[PDB]
Amino acid sequence: MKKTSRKVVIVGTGFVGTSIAYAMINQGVANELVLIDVNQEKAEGLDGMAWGEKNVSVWSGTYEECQDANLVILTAGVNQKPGQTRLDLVKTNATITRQIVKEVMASGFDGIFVVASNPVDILTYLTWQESGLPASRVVGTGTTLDTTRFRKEIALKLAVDPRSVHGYILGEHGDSEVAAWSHTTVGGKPIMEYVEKDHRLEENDLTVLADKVKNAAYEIIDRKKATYYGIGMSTTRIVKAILNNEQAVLPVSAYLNGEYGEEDIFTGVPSIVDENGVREIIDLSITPQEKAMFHQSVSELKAVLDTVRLEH
Amino acid sequence: MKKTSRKVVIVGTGFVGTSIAYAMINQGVANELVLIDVNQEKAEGLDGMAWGEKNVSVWSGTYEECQDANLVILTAGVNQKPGQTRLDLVKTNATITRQIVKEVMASGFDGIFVVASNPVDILTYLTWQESGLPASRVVGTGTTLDTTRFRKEIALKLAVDPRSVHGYILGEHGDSEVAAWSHTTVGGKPIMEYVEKDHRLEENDLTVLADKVKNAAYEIIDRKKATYYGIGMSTTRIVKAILNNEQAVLPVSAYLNGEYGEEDIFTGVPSIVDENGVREIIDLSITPQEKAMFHQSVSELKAVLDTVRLEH
Amino acid sequence: KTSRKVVIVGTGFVGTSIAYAMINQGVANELVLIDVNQEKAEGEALDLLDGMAWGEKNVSVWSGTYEECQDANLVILTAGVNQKPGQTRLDLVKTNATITRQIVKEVMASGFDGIFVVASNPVDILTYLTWQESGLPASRVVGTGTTLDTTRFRKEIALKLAVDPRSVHGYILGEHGDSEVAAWSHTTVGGKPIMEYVEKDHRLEENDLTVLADKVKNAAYEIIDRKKATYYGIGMSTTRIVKAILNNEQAVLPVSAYLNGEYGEEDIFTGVPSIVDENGVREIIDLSITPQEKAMFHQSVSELKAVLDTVRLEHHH
Amino acid sequence: KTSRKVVIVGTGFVGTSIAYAMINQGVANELVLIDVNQEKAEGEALDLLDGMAWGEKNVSVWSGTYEECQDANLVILTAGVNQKPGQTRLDLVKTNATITRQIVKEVMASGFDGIFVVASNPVDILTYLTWQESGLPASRVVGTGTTLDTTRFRKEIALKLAVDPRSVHGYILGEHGDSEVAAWSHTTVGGKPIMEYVEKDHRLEENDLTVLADKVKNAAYEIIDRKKATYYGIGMSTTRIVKAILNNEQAVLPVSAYLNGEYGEEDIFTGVPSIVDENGVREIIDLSITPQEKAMFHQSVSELKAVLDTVRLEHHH
Repeated sequence: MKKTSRKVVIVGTGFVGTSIAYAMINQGVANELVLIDVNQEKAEGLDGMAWGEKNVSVWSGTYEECQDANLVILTAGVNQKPGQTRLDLVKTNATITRQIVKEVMASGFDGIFVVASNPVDILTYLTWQESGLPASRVVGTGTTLDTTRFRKEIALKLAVDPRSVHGYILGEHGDSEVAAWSHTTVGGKPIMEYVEKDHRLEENDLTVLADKVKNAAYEIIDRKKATYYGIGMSTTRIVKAILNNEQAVLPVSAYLNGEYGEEDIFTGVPSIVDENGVREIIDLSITPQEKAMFHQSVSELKAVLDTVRLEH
Repeated sequence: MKKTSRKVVIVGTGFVGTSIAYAMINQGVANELVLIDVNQEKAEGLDGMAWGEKNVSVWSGTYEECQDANLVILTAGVNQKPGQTRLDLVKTNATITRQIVKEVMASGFDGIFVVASNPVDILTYLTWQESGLPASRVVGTGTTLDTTRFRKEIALKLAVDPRSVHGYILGEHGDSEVAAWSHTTVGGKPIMEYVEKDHRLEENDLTVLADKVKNAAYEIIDRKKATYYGIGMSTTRIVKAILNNEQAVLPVSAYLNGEYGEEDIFTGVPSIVDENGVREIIDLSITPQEKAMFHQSVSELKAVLDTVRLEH
Repeated sequence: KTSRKVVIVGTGFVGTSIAYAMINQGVANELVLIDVNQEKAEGEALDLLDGMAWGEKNVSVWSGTYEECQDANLVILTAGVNQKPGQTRLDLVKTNATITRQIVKEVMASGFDGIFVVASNPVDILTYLTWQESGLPASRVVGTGTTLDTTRFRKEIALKLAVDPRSVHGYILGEHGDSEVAAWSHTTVGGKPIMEYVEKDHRLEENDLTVLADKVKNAAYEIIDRKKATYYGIGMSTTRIVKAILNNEQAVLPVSAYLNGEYGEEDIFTGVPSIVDENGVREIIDLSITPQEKAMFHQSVSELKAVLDTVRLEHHH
Repeated sequence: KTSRKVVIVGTGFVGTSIAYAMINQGVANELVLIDVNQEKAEGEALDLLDGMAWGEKNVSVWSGTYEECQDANLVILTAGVNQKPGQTRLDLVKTNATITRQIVKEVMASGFDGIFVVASNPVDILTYLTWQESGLPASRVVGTGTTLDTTRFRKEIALKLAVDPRSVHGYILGEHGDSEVAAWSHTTVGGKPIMEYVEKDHRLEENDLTVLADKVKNAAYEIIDRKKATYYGIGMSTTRIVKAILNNEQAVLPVSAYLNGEYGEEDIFTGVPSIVDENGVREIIDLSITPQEKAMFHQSVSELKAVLDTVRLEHHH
């Protein structure tokens, strides 16, 4: 019989993997959902999957399950312990992810990678070089979440449905991300026109918005009370676009080859996502100032990446 | 790279096939939706799928597409023209459908059949004989449509949400169909109690209800002004349960082997539908009176089937 | 209380398809269908029953009289002869203007105090007359405008660039038809101005836009198939607007809105991006279109006012 | 106007999870969250923003004061100490009765005249007190009852027989917890009495039922995972009921309804299949359960009344 199932494997069953799994189940995006428990090196944390509405068979397994899997979601990695340095955390999660990817490939997997573990841009690159798969088949969550927040906040300030707002947060989601105001529109109207022609908006309004999203990239507190809904939703959004061949434009972590003036790196940029992963990148002609900040962001990205990238 | 896509082929591009296709596109049930146009053996003679909200590639092709297709929907057949006898109409469509199934199988197809053509039960059986596939892989629409009307009508009479109503129309949808009141409940309450205990409903109320559905199986007219929405929705419902492996209970045309006291024929009975088609039939202990009417319906079914069933 | 009552006036093709789409999406709790003498009823009763039976939401549907408009939150005007392609047939306008005014008189006399949504054609004209006859605030009389054409506009652009329609943003402005304006200067794909695709990346030529715009215009009056009426066409577009209103969505829709200066024009209803919420049109988004587009827009409006002048009332209600 | 305003009192775990589900399903137009001194706030503000940001419907959310209850259509009571598995515990009931009365007193003082949905525990008792304190008709005070347990009930039955939950119809009756009654006599799978699967087809025995009912009973109080709160648990159940009301659904839900003779009991709110619409509980479907089940049901009610007697008001408002 000609079979019609989409198999997704979630490596890492901690807070993130758990949240992603629930969102997957809730949206019935995949028919087969396999959860691989990594260890005490996850996001900390069986029957908790039996409540799905639109029936999806979820079970626990091993890396062997990655053979026939279409997409594997990486969510493993630990949190920064008091004392440990940021660089030591990057190194830690870099060796965890690499090991996981090594085993995933061992099984014979030949699908698509969706990286959700942090630092996303770096782990996505390590995933790429470790799996040897084509760049377009290794997809990081990029600034999908930050962008969704960006749009909602703008929507809230101008009392409009977020769906009428189009814009992006570019780069690595953190203090270096770039609010691309030049290509942010509301009802088709450039946001800068709200400040440089209508004056219904001030310059400080944009900065406050960009900062709300900017330093929101670190607001979670005790983690046991957090829902991880944002990460679950954004990751599920990407999986869905891949599995349904949506050709959707998402600011996922994509490999650049000149677009935005950068190259040989994965980072948040508007990209068309389909059955085959990232088809191409949309290169927006952002302003010199935005390009400058984008440069700053990729520069810092590469510096940290150099501390863990493989030699071949 | 593992591919995640469901391919459905709709043979017959007349009113029915067109309506099913539109419901399919609208619900994004399949990703690849191929349309094989027969001839003047459909219902009224490419440029109309330019609205698919949820990206779905639709195109017209030959019986070739059936090779890698997962499910094929049969909708071809002509309507009774003035003068022609009912029997001659049955022979006409039996020959058409049979020729179609022969083609579809010659391409190397090995998926699942969903018969929407009328007479449904007969054609479902012919499809089974010609294709040579297992009975569980040939699925007729049975009394799915009638049952949905049946429940809505009951819901309207009692002022409740139809989702709270469970019951079925059994057999062949026509004047012989059987309204199984014995196993019809509202909010879990047997419909007979509203009559034989609360006296909030009388016998005539059921008969009128059963007759509205009964006389609805022949309540179509203009054709070009009809929407064929019911048929589109019914067929799409079945295709959806199959592709999504819902294990849903639908009164599709299933092959009986003793249940209900009948055998060797396909007729409307509540059945569990999954990715493999019909897994089993729920055999309800209907009352002697209901079983008697069912017998009558199956009896007439076989008499007409004998005039077209493949011999030896 | 939780009142979500919608009345549809006219049970012909347009009226019924709007009903099918409303039922399918379950936007209202109550859907009253009013059969008028100025419109011949179409579509079997069975197709109405199947819509309700297969509708995910349980909505109350029934045939009634104008009395139902008294406590209705929204009334949809659909009666009228179908406007066919070509130059504007003036008698068809006069016929529909007459039908529209009579119907609106009946509606107001029932004590209705909600919002009007006009789906009849010529839409812009009938919206203006509905406003004059009803005496209601302009923000509470909403025409379907260029909503349908804009949806088609984005879909075609999407197909051409092989991208998801949700990533395309742009609008068709003015009176939907041969004089409509494709605002290319404010159409983007994933944030990228459609014009860059031609004035830089050179992936599209000027002729690619023209072919696209014509595809949209050469269908602004096409009669939708009944087997598709539930999923596409005037029915869907009207339901989109009714939905934005009933859910206080604040959606940006190119409905027929009353202008008072934006786009360089005043005192007319025509297609322009507008924020639609529970009180109707809250405000109009005034895009800085190019002189060329604006000129094409001015012409569309001139054509509109010339025709409007033949049926406009001298005494408002 | 299209008024769909809901107020949630208490921003603790229960309150917030109900908010997440409400926002996710976009059931309400306006969602007000009231932080009271009787309940400690929990959950990040960021998680509220993501909920709204990823919610398909654009709902206006905001933290407010009791005065927001004046024009509210529905108020959800959620404040109270979590009831842990085991023997009731009178001090918890008394603490929450007190908390509930004070809150209900504040809500009525704002001029509220809508419907109350109680999701605090012990639900049946707090629903009875809410009815007493508010002075509203019993049909307008709705407890969440055994809805969650019923959903669980059907889900476990489905998994066991490898069928889709929607094909299963049945209910858990009475007070949800160790004394709830699984009404097997009126539980069907595709229309087939679950009992036949035992007393005929031998597809499973008496012990399969016991194992299944306990599974449901052994989680009737468990604290839901925050990462799942938006999709399952009290949040979803409460939202299901709120949805049935706002949409005048006429759904059959086992909410805490006021009995007046059905099931042989009177003057108490408890879990029973009830038709829920825009005016609250329209009527109770009185199932002809078996003497054995009714007996179990009688015991559950007796327990309820015994504990209710320790906190019931002597003067009805």
